[PDB]
This record gives sequence, structure tokens and C-alpha cells, in this order.
Amino acid sequence: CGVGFIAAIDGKPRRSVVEKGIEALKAVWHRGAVDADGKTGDGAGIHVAVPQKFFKDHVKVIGHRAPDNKLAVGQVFLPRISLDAQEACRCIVETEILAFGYYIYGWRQVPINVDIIGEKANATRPEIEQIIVGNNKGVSDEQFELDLYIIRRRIEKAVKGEQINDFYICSLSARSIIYKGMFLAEQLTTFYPDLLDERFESDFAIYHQRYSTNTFPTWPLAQPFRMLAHNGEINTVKGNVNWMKAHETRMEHPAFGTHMQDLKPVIGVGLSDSGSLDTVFEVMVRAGRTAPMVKMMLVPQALTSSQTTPDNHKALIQYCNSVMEPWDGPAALAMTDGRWVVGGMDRNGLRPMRYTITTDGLIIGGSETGMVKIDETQVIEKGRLGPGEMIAVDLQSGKLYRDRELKDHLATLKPWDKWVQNTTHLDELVKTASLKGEPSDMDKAELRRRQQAFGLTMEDMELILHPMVEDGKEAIGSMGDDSPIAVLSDKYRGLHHFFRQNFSQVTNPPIDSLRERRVMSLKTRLGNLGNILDEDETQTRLLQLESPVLTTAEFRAMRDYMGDTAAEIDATFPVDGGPEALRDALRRIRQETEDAVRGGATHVILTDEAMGPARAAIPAILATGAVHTHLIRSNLRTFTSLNVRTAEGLDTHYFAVLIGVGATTVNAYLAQEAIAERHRRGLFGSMPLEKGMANYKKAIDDGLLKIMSKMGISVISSYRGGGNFEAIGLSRALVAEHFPAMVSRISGIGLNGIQKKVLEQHATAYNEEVVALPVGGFYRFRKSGDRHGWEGGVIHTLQQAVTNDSYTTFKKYSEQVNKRPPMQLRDLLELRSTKAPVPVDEVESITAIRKRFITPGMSMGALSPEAHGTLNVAMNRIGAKSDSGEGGEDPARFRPDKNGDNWNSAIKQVASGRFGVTAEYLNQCRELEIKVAQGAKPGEGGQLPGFKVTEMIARLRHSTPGVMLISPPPHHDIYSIEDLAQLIYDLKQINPDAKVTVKLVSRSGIGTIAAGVAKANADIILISGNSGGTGASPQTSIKFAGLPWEMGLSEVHQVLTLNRLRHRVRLRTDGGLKTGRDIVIAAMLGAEEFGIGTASLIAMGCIMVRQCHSNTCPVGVCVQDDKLRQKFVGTPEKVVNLFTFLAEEVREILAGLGFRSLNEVIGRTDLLHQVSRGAEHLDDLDLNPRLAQVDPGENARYCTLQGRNEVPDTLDARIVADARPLFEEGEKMQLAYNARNTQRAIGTRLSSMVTRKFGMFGLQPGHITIRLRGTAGQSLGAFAVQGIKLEVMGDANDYVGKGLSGGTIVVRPTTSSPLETNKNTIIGNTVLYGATAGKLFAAGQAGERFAVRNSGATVVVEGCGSNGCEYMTGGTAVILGRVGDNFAAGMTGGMAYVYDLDDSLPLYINDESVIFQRIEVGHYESQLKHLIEEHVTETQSRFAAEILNDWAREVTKFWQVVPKEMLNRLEVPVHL
Amino acid sequence: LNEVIGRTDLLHQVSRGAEHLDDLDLNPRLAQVDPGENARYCTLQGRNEVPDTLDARIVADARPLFEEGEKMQLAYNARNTQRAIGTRLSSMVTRKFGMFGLQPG
Amino acid sequence: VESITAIRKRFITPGMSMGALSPEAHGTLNVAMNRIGAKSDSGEGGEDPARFRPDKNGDNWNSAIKQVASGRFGVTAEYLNQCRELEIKVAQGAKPGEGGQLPGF
Ligand SMILES: Cc1cc2nc3c(=O)[nH]c(=O)nc-3n(C[C@H](O)[C@H](O)[C@H](O)COP(=O)(O)O)c2cc1C
Ligand SMILES: Cc1cc2nc3c(=O)[nH]c(=O)nc-3n(C[C@H](O)[C@H](O)[C@H](O)COP(=O)(O)O)c2cc1C
Ligand SMILES: CS(=O)(=O)CC[C@H](N)C(=O)O
Ligand SMILES: O=C(O)CCC(=O)C(=O)O
Ligand code: F3S
Repeated sequence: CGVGFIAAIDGKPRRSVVEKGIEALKAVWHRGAVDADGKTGDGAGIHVAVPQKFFKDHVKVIGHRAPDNKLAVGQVFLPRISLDAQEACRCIVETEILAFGYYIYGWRQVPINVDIIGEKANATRPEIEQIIVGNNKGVSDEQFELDLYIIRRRIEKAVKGEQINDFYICSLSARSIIYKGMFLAEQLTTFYPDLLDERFESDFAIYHQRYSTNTFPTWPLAQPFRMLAHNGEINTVKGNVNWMKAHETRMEHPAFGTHMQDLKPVIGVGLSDSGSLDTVFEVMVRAGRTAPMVKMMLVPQALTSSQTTPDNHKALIQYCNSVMEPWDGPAALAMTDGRWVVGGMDRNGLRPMRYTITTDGLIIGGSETGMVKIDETQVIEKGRLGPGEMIAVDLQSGKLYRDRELKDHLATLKPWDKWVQNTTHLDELVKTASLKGEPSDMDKAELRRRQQAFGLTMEDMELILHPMVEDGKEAIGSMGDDSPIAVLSDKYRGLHHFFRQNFSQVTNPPIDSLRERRVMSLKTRLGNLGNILDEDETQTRLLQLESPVLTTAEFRAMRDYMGDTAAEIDATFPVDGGPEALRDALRRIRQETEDAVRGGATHVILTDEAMGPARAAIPAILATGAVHTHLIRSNLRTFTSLNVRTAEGLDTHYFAVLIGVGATTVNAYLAQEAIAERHRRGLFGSMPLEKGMANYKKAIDDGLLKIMSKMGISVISSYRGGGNFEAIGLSRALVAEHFPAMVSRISGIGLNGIQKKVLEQHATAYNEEVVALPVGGFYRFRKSGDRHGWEGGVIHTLQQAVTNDSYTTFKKYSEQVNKRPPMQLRDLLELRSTKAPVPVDEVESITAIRKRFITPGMSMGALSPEAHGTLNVAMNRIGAKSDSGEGGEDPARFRPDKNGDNWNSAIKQVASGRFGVTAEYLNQCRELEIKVAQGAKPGEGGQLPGFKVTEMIARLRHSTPGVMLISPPPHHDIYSIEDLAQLIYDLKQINPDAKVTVKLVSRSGIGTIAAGVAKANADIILISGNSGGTGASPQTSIKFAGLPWEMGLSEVHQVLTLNRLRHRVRLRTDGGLKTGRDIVIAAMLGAEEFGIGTASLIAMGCIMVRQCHSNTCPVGVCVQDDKLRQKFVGTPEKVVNLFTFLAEEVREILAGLGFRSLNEVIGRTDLLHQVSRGAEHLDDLDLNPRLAQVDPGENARYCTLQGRNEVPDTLDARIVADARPLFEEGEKMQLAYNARNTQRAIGTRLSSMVTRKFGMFGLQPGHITIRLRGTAGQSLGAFAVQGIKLEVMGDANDYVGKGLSGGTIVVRPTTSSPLETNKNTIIGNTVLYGATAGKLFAAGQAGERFAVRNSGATVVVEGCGSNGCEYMTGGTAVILGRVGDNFAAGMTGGMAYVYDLDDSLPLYINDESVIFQRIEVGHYESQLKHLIEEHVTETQSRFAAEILNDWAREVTKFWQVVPKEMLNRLEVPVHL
Repeated sequence: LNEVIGRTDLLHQVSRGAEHLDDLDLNPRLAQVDPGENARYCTLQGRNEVPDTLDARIVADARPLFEEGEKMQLAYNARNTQRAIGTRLSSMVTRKFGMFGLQPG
Repeated sequence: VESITAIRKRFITPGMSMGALSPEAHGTLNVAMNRIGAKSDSGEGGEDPARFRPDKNGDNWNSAIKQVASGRFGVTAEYLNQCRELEIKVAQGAKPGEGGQLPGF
């Protein structure tokens, strides 16, 4: 994959611009899935100017006369198999161009060579044809495209009405034309020779290859699109899409004249995310806005409220943000309206984008940098884009604008501020009334009874509400979610329970809402929905909150300011009502809001307030959706704000759902109440009820910001109404009828059930007195109502069983377990088969089976050292495997002990904060598990409370003692699937023997990703259930993120099968598997391996008391405390017994089924039948979609060979060859080689080899040194141990020294480059990610997230993008230059100095955990000096040398950045 | 000639004469289906052949007829699935005795 | 074109004896050549066997091609075995008809 762009700064056309454009496209394949087929690829494209010589001649050769104007071309994909349709297609195409009365010189079959296409693709190949049009009407450049635009839509539309498939017009303008198709980019020129003609000349270029979650090639989905080309993904798409359904309700501009209606819907079916973007971007530009304005209105930069930003810009930004809600997601963009050409970034700089400027007056935009030869000699600059920036060219004036200067320009266009000043911030007005006193008007006798209506409890009040009020933070907890899944529940659960928060896995990264809160946002606006098409100050006239969240005080504040303008709808219904009560209720509300809005109303207030003994409340969630949708469905939502008052609301989740299913504003009124009551028994102590709410509110605000970040979304306006949930349990019909689009893969209950349950709980609370809520056993087993998997009896019996070693006791446990009411989906399945039973002896053996079992990754830290190694011993004893876990593994452990026991773990993880990740760690295993996610907390990343960060722990992890370890939610080197792809490459490079796994978490859509993972060379894929365990994690994720494995595991099984990849990868699953049958059923759904954690913990003794986060483990399982660790009685022997039983119980089952082995039953879903009905009312689920087979009946067999999906060599292949002496004799060596952007992970293999023979540190620095001219591609020197040194004279791309491990890497411009070392980029992003040792020197600037997570590498570099030194925990980080926003966020431990010539660092640095001072003590001043010296010595850097020359005056200019938590720890204090 | 069959790339449409621009689209006539390098086929030979019927046994059961001139009675079952029964017999008979050389029956 | 790594490997540093040259010069050469995967030549006069291992720094003083010349200087079962190539020296262009000299001092 890649996007790129090239432009002649002067405006004047040239052939090189195209030849370069090709040139690029020939250097991106190293980033894609190569087929063994040699031909097949996902899509490539080049968007250049229609070449009028070339075309005109053509018209001449047929013997017409060339017009004076520009001649248009339509580039069109016609149906290729039904001639009947091609015609219809061409009549339509002609008719439409005809009624604008332009002129047709006529069709031209494009030459192409289909030999380089694969069949898959030739299959879906359309018939590519050009049609040539002339501007007989003598209109203007601008009018021609305008008209053509209305024409293309007209066609587009008619073909649709005709119901014609496969028709598609890539381009149709007289300025630009697009040559895209499904073929390898390196072969664009081959599939389309026109491109090789010298008449193809152009002032600009835009190329783009693409990847996918598929095996299927659609042609129209290859880019570049008509104005756009996008690298990344736009996670905020459904959000955007539904907004346009309303934005459109009002869009009207005069340029389209009477055409608008043909103009809508601007977004047709079947578009890829980027495709939809181009769609919007286009209309906007067709109506007048420049390119750069549009990048902004749609992919605006973050308005951090800071000095970093001039005030013009801020105005503008604020303007946009008020018109259009962003289109978020990682995004490198290459854009152009007719005149300008733009390179742009998303608001988080999520994708690479280097660029070079030449003496010849060209700018070449890129994704990597070595992408197209240019002589250093003619380089005038070497830049990049950072979050939010753009760079551009105005081709009419042949002027280049860098970000500042370009943004300057746009600020210039209008009185942004004067206009912005037109908004009413009703904030202060609202805060005022709060301080004036958050009221409360119910008597406990009430609170209690309503509360009972929504089935609330003490656990609810104590466990969850309280901490919010107190700490202003939400409840953290531990252990998995073992309760039933709500539909199956026995006990009133509220709608919000069935909506699961979505989150993101490999497609895009989730953000850090702590360390990166400045880019996020919760602004809310009522009435800012008018004409995205307009550009007038009247667009700022709207009210603005700063949180959709309102305390009963603030709420009324607002509701008053509104007034005649608001309308209140009664979200409630009679109980005397009848079977259809709630239905008609839902109609009613729907209608009433209609009338209101029509009637003139501008704000709606939906509410349960009139709930009483005679009226049940309509589930706020359902009521909000029913309303918002119908509002959209009638083009009305654009006229109001929709505000909800809810008695049932209480936690963060409930807000999130409400908001994103419509809600503008929410007020949890009966909870502020419940807060008060608590407060008048002084449960909060001294603290005023007002400060009370304040906190509550922050907890819910950060609440949301988080839930959002789980699918990288930075901003509530795009999130709102986007329906980002997945419904488990409610009926298809329903979810469709009333909420935005969401999946509900098995219908579930419907209104009639909902009604019945709502009312039942109701009687509970108005049928008689209520002094206390029940206790509740949702977050914990009480011997009360809610059941759980793990309950006391069950735990005892199991313990009894593995301790006394009786299989009979085991069997009694599992029976205890299997005889209950259904609690989980698998519980609803029976296993029946058609074979007679077989004798048990005959089945496969335990030895055999237990080997398919593994003990999941549970970190050293989360668990006691004793527990951890216990597990490693058990697994190795039975020839199985265990998983180190998120947090290091002690290397002493790399040998078997006198007793023969083996503490080393067989599968090592690799997770966001790269904990103990070392060349030697990565090499002490058979398998690497890339942890993208756990079912306990999908969107997010580990926690390890500070008081667990023992010293041993801290030593392991290179973290700082007793300081907390919260991990970055996303991996920093996996922002998109190609990214995954490359990590897997490095992984397979540093360790030639291991298989690589990807931990993913079930959720709908996993299937597809699963595929991409497969194309990315992963060997195993593991789908984790929503219910798995965690040692520490917020409770909403434990109860609301994730989906059951029975759904995700089949989806992966299916989809992978459906694309013929299912044999390329092995499948594993975990999530609550405690029993023989749980394991058989998982096999039949497709699994080959099963993970067993918690139950293995319980055998080691866990009693499931849930204080894993607390460091108070009654039993030594999950606690670092010494005394407490002495109460541990786990034993290998115990765990081994657990597995032994499990397998035997598996064999017992297979025999009954007639199979003599597990393999004979994988995928065999025909052996499972869904029985269970388990409720009073006819409310059933559809378990089909899970049981279905893709290619039922006999399967063909693809031979799979034993081993791992192998990978292509790199430079290391030769380097190693050339190093015989090294390994053979010990010699020292110096090698030289060139290097291209296309060579990845250079050295890594070397390193693996060296680490293996001499170990990370048995070689003295520089022992083997390899100079490289040119460009290093991603992962340069990744995991290099000491002894290796790489000099890259030239430059590099992302991830230099990723996981650096005591090796050394240096990078400087070519002796001959005339560039000013420090005023130019030289290495990409996420450099030194997670390093632990070694040095890195860089004559130049580095890009975003430099030194992220560095845990002990020393570096020197002349500058650095934003988010630098983030989450750093060790090492020294010098920095000869300016530094990006948010520097040092979360930087708990190492040190960075920072030459700052403008005393600006103050404006950029992230205070929170760090401080800066000028050097005072002189050993710190000396430390710096020596590095800088080294730097120079290695890099021959002038600018550096000079700082050395004036040390005296200069030292004065730096700034010591030192972590708070390091102040008292530091041998030599930092101060005098 | 072979080197050029189907090669429409060798024909361009100039259609000119004296009138108003009212032109035809001769493209649909000229387009290639799978343009660009062709596979090479060897000379396919003979005729699309077809399945035997009962006649392939009657003839076998009839050696004496064709070899010695004998007169024969053959018995067989027949199904709606067997077509043109007798026609190949006829061909053989016609060729060796002509349509009228053998006495009826 | 082919790479330097590749090409430089076709280069070698001739045999110049320990004696004719300083010990420092001699081993310098052996180190250079082994560093770039090429070959050096011991020369007419022995090679010290200590030199038969790479040193703490990774440098390798041992020479890859050992000579064998008239006065068999250091010619030993172990010398002959510490290499990839044996060079029978029948003659040098400086003095074809003749054979080395090493002044007594
Ligand atoms: C205490 C504990 C620690 C865990 N630590 C990690 C970890 O370090 N890395 C990880 O990728 N998943 C971790 N997990 C999840 C497990 O690896 C596995 O996905 C899940 O534990 C199994 O769920 P089950 O508990 O119902 O047996 C942890 C889970 C628990 C309960
Ligand atoms: C100082 C010196 C020492 C030499 N010693 C030997 C030697 O020991 N054995 C040998 O076979 N040739 C010897 N030669 C010759 C070289 O091995 C090689 O044949 C010739 O040096 C290369 O000539 P060129 O000097 O113009 O580079 C010696 C030459 C020189 C200059
Ligand atoms: C190379 S790419 O993975 O960024 C593809 C971009 C986009 N989401 C698409 O589906 O086309
Ligand atoms: O130990 C750690 O860093 C993480 C452990 C963890 O996140 C979990 O077990 O839920
Ligand atoms: S608190 Fe974790 S619950 Fe198990 S580990 Fe101790 S009993």
C-alpha cells in the first residue's frame, strides 16, 4: 500500500511528473500481499491530467479537427459480460452528455494487456472504454467540470434506476483522468500502455496501491478516487454517513442550479470508506470550496487550546468544526480540486507521509521515502507531515505553500473570529446554577422505589456510583465477566446491557485518552445543522456545551434559556395498557416529536419523569433511537437538538449508548438524586454535594472520551448517532426498525418481551413498600440472585478434584456446571450425532489432546512469581505450552533446573508497552503472540497498579519501581494492516523458528480482519471471548466490551474459509472454557487450540474473591506482597491434573459421538443443534448464522505442510553470508551495501544470529559494522543487539531501532548532500519504540512519536515530531532542536535534555509527569556534553559541532527534562 | 491469413464523406474481449465428436451382415434416452450395399 | 551493477612476508581482508599460530591463503591446515629466476 503525489511547483506540465508517478508505484510492493500467483493484487491507480496532445491527435486521426479548447474524456467500466447491458450503459452515457448539448467524438477501447491479471480479477474485470467529449458550447474550464459533474451523477443515477450492475465511471473531466485497476502497481504500465506514451505529460500526479481484508477484487474500489486518495481508514464512517443523511436535507447551493436533487444522495451504496469521503469532498469542491478548505472542513486538525496555534487558524478551525463533523481515522491523503494539489494528515498523525523538494521545481509526496530516485545533489528540502498538517501547491500560480503559510492563507479568507464570536457558549451560564446548588427533591422513600424500577442495587451504589463521586474516576475491578449474557439472564437487565461497545483491532489503532486527551473532545452544539454548502457567518449561530453531560442544575439552566423553543415528550407508558402498550407508546412519541418539530420546535426533551405506579418507563435507549431515527427518516433531525432525561441511567456505558444512538444531551437525574441521599449520611464526608456532582461529571466525561478512543475516535460529534454498538440479544427486526445501523447477528427479544420484562420489574417497585435495594451479585457472586460460572460450590469441587486427584470429583464438578440453566450461547446447543458410539480406549490419547491446550498469557506482575512459574512448569511437563504474558520473563529461567523442571515459557507475548522485549526474550521461544487485545478490555491495554511494580518487576520491565504501568492502548507500530504485516515480518526475522500469533477479540467484523491477518503471514489466530479474565481493568469493559467466542470464532472460521485462507492459519480460542464440552463445542465451531486461564488459576488456588487489583490476595495468586505470597499452595501437579481431566472428559464425549479424534470434528458444526428455549415468553435467538457451513458436504483437501507461513529474505541474507568469519572465527568486520526503501528489517536477522551465538552483549560495540548508502525501509536495525552497528549514509523510514537492544545505529545525510542537517527530517516515526539498550545517532529530525516507550536506549537527534519521548521509562534522550506538541507525556523515567533556542519548550511540553529546569548540577551538564560529542564523532554533524564550540553560552540554552517520580530516586540530585 | 484472424487492432474506423457530422460508432464491432497477449493454440482437429447409441452394438452384433452378407435378427431393449437408433446402422448399410441393395428386412 | 561487497571479493592482498614487512603491517592486511570477506596471503615466511583465532574485538589476524615456497619457512601440518587456499610459489615478477632474500638484520 501507499499514497503519493507529485507536482511541478511551477504549474507547467511535464512528462517526468508522470514518469515519476509510475516510478513510485514501482516501489511499494514490499508492503503488500504477494500472491504465489504472481499477478493478483488489491488495486492501484494513477490520477493524471487528461493529455490533450494524445487525445486531440486521436480525434484528428479519425479525421476530425482538434478543437481549440480542452477536450474531455469519460473513463468508464462497463458490464463486460452482458452486451445487452453495455448498450443500455452507453445509451445512458450518451443521452446524459447529450442533453447538456455538448459533443461526442465517440468511444475508444482502451488498450490493456490482460495477461498480467489473475483470474479472480479477470473475472470481475469490467470492459474499460473511453468516451471523448467536446466543449462545443464554448464554456469555461470551470464550467465544463461543473457540467460534466452534474452529468456523471445523472448517469450514475439512471444506471442505478435501471438496476444495472458493474457500471462505473472512474473519471470524466477535461482536467483529470484516472487510470486505476486491479493489478500490481509495479505493473500499471503493463496493463495500460497509454501511460507509456510521451504525449502523457502533466503538472501533477496522485498514485495509490491498497490492501484488503479480502481475496475478492472489485474494480471501482481501487483508488485514486476522483479528487482523493487515502492511506488509512476512517473509523468514524458510519457516523459521517448518517450525518449526511441530514446534512443533505438542507444542502442547496446555486451552482447546481435546479440540479441538486439529482445530486443526492451524495453517498451511494457499495462505496469503500475512502470512496465515500471523495464523494463528499467532491460536492463541496464542486460548489466552490478550494481543496485546502475542504481538507479542513472534513479532516480538521485538533484545536488543542494552546499557544502552539496562531489565533487566525483557531478561528477557522472553530468555524469548520461547527459546520461539519470530522471524518476521523488514520489518514494520509493526496488531494486535488482542479487547481491545487494537497498532501494532508489526520488529526493524530496516524500514517507516514514523507516528502522531498527538488532543484527542478517538483515536490514528490510519499508514504515511504526511497520511493523514487533523486540525486541528493538536487534536494532542496526533505520534510514530512505531522498531525493535522498539509502542504500544497497552487498550480495556477505555481506557488508552494507549507503548512503555516497555507493555513495563514485560509485564515485570510473570511472574518473567521468575528464570525466565530457569534456563538452562545451556554457553559458558564450552566456552571453558575450548579454552584448555586445542585438540588434534590425526592424522599429516600422514592429514590428507593424508582431505583427498584430499573432494578438497581447496593453493589450499584457502593461499587460503582460511589467511586465516581469520590475519586472522580470509574470503578476498577478484576477477574472476568462470568455472568450470563443478558438475554439469557434471569434478572432484569437494562437495554444498555445488550449493546456492546465496539472497538478497534487491526484496521485502526485506538488512542490514549489519558496521555493524549488534548486531541480529543466532547463539545456539543444545539442547532448548527444547516448548509454544509453555505459559507456565511450565519453558521455560527448555535448554543454550545462542552459535554453532552448535564447535572440537574445545569440541565434546567438550559431548558430555560430554551423555553418556547423546547418541547417535552413523555417517554412513558400505561401498564393498564395491553399487550401493545409500549409499541403505540413508541409510535406516539415518534409522532409527537414530529408535530413539535414541524410546529416550529427546536429542541426536544424526552423523559421518564412521569414514571409512576400507573406508568412504566420506556427504555430511554429505545426511546431515544426510535426518535432520532424517525427524525432522520423524515428529514427533521436537522431541525432539533434531542435531549434526554433518564431515571435508569447511572454509568459511563449508558451515556455512550444513548449518545451514539442520537442524544445530544443527557441528564442522569435519578442518580444525582441517589448521590445526594448518600451524601446526607455523610458518606462523602466533608465534601459539598456540588463538588460531588462535579466529580461525577468528570468521571462520566472521561468516561466517554474513553469508550470513544476504543475505535480511535477523537470527537463526540462524529461519534454521536453513529450507532457504534453491536446488539447481542435483541431482535433483528427491532434493531433495524429503531436504532441506527447496528448488527444484531441473532435477533433476540422484541417489544413484546421488552414490554413484559419492563413491567415486571415495575410491579416489583410499585406493588409495595421498598426500604432497601437488594444487594446485587452482578459484579460478584453473592449467594443471592445472579449466578456466575465460578461460584463457590463449583470452585470447591474443582479444587477438591485437582487436589485429591480424583477424576470422579472432576466429573461431579462439571456436572454441577453443566446442569444449570443456560447462561452462555453454547449452553443452548445439544450435541447429537449419527454414528454409534465408540469404545473410549479407541480414541486419541490424553497426551495427544492435552497438547492442544495452553495456559494463556497472564503477566508476571498481575500474578505472583510463584503462580507464574508454576504454570510454566506444568505446561512444559506435559509437552504443552504456556504464555509469558504482557510483562517480561526472567532469563535465569532460560534453563531446566536440577529437578528437571522448566520455568521458561514457550510462547512469549509482544504487547503495546513492550515490557521485557528483548533480542534474547524474543528468541527464547517457539511462538510469538502479538497481543492486539483481551476480552476483558478490548479497546485498551494493560494496567499494573504501582504497588505491584515491585523492584524485581521493575527490573524485568525496565520501568520505575513502584510507579504504575498503564500501557498504550494501541501498539505504536501497528496503525493499519500493512503495519501488522510488517511487525510480523520483524518478528519472523528476529526469530527464525517461531510461529506468530495474533490475539484478537471476538466481535462482529472479526472475520474479515481475520483474513487480512492471514494474508499478513500470521500462523495462528486467537479469538478471545468477551468474558475472559484480567488482573486489573475498569468494570465497564468487563461487562460491556467484547462478544461471546461462539460468534467471533465461527465468523473467523467462516470468512477465512470463504476466501480460501482457512488452512493457512491455525485457530485458537479462550474465554471461560472450564469444561470438557466447552472444548468440544469450540472445536466444532472451528477451533484447533483452547486456552485455559482462570480455571487454571483456581486449581492453583484462586478462590475468586476478586482483589487482584488490590495486592491483597488471600492466596498468593495475584499479589506481589511477600507475606501474602507465602500463602500460595499452587502446584504443577495441580494444574497438570486440571488438564488431564479436561482432556479425558473430551475423549469421553467424542466416543459418545462416534469420533475417535478431535480433528475429525473440527468445523463439524453439523454435530450441534440449537435447542434451548429457556424463558416463559416466546422470545428466541437464532443460532444459525453460527452453525452454518460455508461449503457444506465434501471438502477438497489443500495440502498444508508442517511449519510456519515463511517469509522473504532481506539484506540480512547476504550480510550473514558475508559474515562467515564473524561466526566462524570471531573476526571483526566492516561491510558495505546500498539500501533501498524496499529493504525491511535490515540487521534484525543478523541480530538474531548474533544473540544466538554471543548473546545480546557478548560482543564489543562495533564488532560487525555495516555501512549503507541510500534508504533503509521500515524497521531498520530493529532488535539489534550490541556488536552490530549500522551506518546509514542517506536516510530512513519508520521504526528505526524499534526494540533496539544494545546495538548501535547512526544515520546522516550524504557527505555530498547540501542539506542543513537540522532543518530536515531524516527518520520516520515510532523510532526506538520500546528499546532497552543501545545508542542511536541522527544528523536530522525525526517524526512523530520519537522514542516512544524507550526503555533504556540513548539517542541524539536534531529535532522531532510531536508526541515525543511519550511513555518513556528509561534511557537518555538528547535533542538538538524544536520539539512537537505533548512532549514527554507519561514520561515516568529516563531523562531528556533539549536544546531550545526560543524558550518555547514551555509551550509544548506535557507537564503532568515531568519537569524541566536548566542544567544546574554539573554531572548532568557533563553527561550531555559527552553525548553530543559522541553524536558529532559519529555523525560529523556541523550544527552539533558548533554547539560544542560555544558550549559556554549554549549549555545555557538546553532544558533538563526529568520525571517527577525520578527526583528522589536519583543517585546524584538534579539540583544544587 | 491466420496471423490476422480476429486481429481487429489492425482496423481503424475513419468513416468520412460529405455531410453534417452525424457519425457512427464502429467500436462495438472493433472491440477485443480479452485484449493483449494471446495463448497459442495448436491446430485443433477433426470434428466435435458425439456419443454412441445402440447402434454401436448393433453394428458389432452385425459382423456377419457386413462381412458375409448374412441376414440377422437382433433384439435389444430401448429407452427414451437412446436416440437415433438405426441411423448409424443405415450409414453402414448404405455405404456397403447402397440404399437399395438389401432386400427388405 | 553488481555490488562492491561482491566485487571486492575478487580482490586479494598478495603474499608479502612477515619479515619483509613489519608485524604490524602484515596483520593489518590480514585484518582488512577478513573484514570484507576477501582474502590475504601470508607470504613466503611463516604465520604465527596465536593468530589462529579472532580477537576480543572480532578482528581476525589469520591469513586465508598460505604460501608454500622454496625454503619452506613456517611450513607445518598446522600451518598448511589453517587456510582455504595453498599458493605454490614458483615465482615473483620482481625476481623470476630466483627466490627470496631476507637480510640478516
Ligand atoms: C489474571 C490475568 C492476567 C492476564 N494477563 C494477560 C496478559 O498479560 N497478556 C494478555 O495478552 N492477556 C492477559 N490475560 C488474558 C488471558 O491471557 C486470556 O486471554 C484469558 O485469560 C482467558 O480467559 P479465561 O480466563 O476465562 O480462562 C490475563 C487474564 C487474567 C485473568
Ligand atoms: C614487499 C613485498 C613482499 C613480497 N613478498 C612475497 C612473498 O613473500 N611471497 C611471494 O610469493 N611474493 C611476494 N611478493 C610479491 C607480491 O606477493 C605480489 O606478487 C606483487 O607484490 C604485487 O605487485 P604489485 O606490488 O605491483 O601490487 C612480495 C612483494 C613485495 C612488494
Ligand atoms: C491501503 S488502505 O489499506 O489504506 C485502504 C484504504 C481504505 N480504507 C480502503 O478500503 O480503500
Ligand atoms: O501486568 C500488566 O502490565 C498487565 C496485566 C493485565 O493488563 C491484565 O492481566 O488484565
Ligand atoms: S484475588 Fe485474584 S481472584 Fe484469584 S487471585 Fe486472589 S483469589
